[PDB]
Amino acid sequence: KIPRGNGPYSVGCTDLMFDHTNKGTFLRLYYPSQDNDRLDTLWIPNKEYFWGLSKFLGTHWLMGNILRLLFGSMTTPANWNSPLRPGEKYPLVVFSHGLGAFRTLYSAIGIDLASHGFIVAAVEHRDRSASATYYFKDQSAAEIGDKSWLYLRTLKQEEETHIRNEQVRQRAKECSQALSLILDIDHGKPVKNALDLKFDMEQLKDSIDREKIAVIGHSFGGATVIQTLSEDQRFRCGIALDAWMFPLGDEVYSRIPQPLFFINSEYFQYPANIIKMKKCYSPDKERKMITIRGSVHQNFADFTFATGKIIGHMLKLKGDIDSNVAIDLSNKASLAFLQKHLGLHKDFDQWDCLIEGDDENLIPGTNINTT
Ligand SMILES: CC(C)COc1cc(=O)n(C)c(=O)n1C
Ligand SMILES: [Ca+2]
Ligand SMILES: [Cl-]
Ligand SMILES: [Cl-]
Repeated sequence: KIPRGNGPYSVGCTDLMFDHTNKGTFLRLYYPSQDNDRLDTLWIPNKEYFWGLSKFLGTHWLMGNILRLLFGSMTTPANWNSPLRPGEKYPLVVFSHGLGAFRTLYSAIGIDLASHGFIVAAVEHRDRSASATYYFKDQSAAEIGDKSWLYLRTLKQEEETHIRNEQVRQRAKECSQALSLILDIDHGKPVKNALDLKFDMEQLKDSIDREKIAVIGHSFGGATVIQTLSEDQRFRCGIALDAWMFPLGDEVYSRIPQPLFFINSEYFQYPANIIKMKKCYSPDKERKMITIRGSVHQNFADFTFATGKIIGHMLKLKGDIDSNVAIDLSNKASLAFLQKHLGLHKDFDQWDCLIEGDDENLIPGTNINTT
């Protein structure tokens, strides 16, 4: 079970794809909903994602159908298409997924944020870093729902530097565009969702606090945070969850005026990566780093909740720390950081001590030495 949000509000969820193309935006929306009795949200909603995850894992394609069998009807505790809780302007998070992931696999974060009063737009990237994603070739193919699928691209050694940077830059562009889409929708611009779902986008009109916008992301998505911040000042601060820094150009490190928070796992990190994080530091600017004790790279994604303790630890989905404790610490720290840097007038400043790594399960800065 993926944990419910700890905040006061019920949480809803839907999908938005506009335009229908592989250049258009595709996102999963988590939002404060009314109290309601809708069904929960299907966690991995097409067979093709499982096939893609298998390709990502490098396994026999029978593992695809195995994963599909084990996980294909599993849900996450967000109510599908429930109405938006009206009468408040909500701050907005744009969330970026890791390599091998897709939009739906960070609902633990999405839900908990939403339950504390954020609208979260989890983008699905079309840079071929997702295990799978899809789009429509033409208007008629959108109408009848005939999907065209894009699977993860595997690279040669000589392409890595070059293509990863393109991808992270395409990712940045996708975050920016999804932001403009939501802002258009907030102003009331009619938008035909290419997915034909029972959710009225006009509910979102005048519901976004237009100035209070952050970008958050895991792994490749942590790099995406930083490229995005450097490229788009509409984002006021960023939180990078166990960022893989490799995709970034050398130019970006000094070009991040916004507040930036690094939340790391214990066992993923390494000098080359931490050195790059440290290149983002400047005295005139705002930076914080913490490290969750006994955590793994997968602690930030939803698969850390998909299996038992023993199998999870075997597969490096879980660390020595409890996955609920892990994710609670990451989310609460995130909430305090957002409150400070978006100027929110909520109670999240109760977790200011987490930002500074003041918890028995946190390490201030890093455990990695770089000398
Ligand atoms: C240089 C590549 C072959 C290395 O590919 C990685 C990709 C990725 O997404 N993440 C999170 C990583 O940690 N690595 C090492
Ligand atoms: Ca720009
Ligand atoms: Cl790890
Ligand atoms: Cl290293």
